[PDB]
Amino acid sequence: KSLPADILYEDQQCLVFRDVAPQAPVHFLVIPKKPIPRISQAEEEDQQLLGHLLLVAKQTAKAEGLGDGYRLVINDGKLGAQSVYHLHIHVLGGRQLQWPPG
Amino acid sequence: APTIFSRILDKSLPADILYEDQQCLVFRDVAPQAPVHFLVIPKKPIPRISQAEEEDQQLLGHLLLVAKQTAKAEGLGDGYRLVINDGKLGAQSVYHLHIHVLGGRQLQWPPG
Ligand SMILES: Nc1ccn(C[C@@H](CO)OCP(=O)(O)O)c(=O)n1
Ligand SMILES: [Cl-]
Repeated sequence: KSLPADILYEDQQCLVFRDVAPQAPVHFLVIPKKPIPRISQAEEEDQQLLGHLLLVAKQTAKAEGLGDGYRLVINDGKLGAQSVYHLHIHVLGGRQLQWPPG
Repeated sequence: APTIFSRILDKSLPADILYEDQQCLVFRDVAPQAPVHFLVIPKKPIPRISQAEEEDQQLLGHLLLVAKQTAKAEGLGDGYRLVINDGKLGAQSVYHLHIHVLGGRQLQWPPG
């Protein structure tokens, strides 16, 4: 059960919030307000928005002290293990992430 | 300073190139972690996503659209994962920005 403070950032285009099931000491989520259901259904008109989401993710990673490194993840469909059909960019840090990435 | 990606870009190191335009290049990963594993890289030598800037917004969006379009062309219809690694903890080993696209198998959770 999350609190309003779990929203780390918001603007006209996107929301950033903590993952209530964190896979790392820091784990948050960047989503567009426009309900793109999955990255495979993004269209060319979404180019600037998609760019903005990545920029927001990295700015927030800095704000959350992920200077020693972090991982950005976007899941698509069943094989990507996408759990909600709204676009999510995962940002994970604060521990050594492994390889392969799942 | 120049990573091995500099050779892939100038074509001195042969690669299985899936797509190219003036802004980016797409090629198969030679150490694949999935049945399909390719990389989308900018031609602009951004070393890592933490060093991208506001004027790279459009380029970053373009990289994602190219990733998704190429995923389609590779038949990743049942799904796939996009990964960007930054720095040591992210397990970044090549310091030229690149998006991994992995598909053709079930991806697990957590993502590393
Ligand atoms: N068995 C392994 C071990 C390491 N790496 C390198 C990979 C993860 O460290 O590089 C991630 P990048 O810098 O985002 O390509 C690999 O490709 N295979
Ligand atoms: Cl997800």
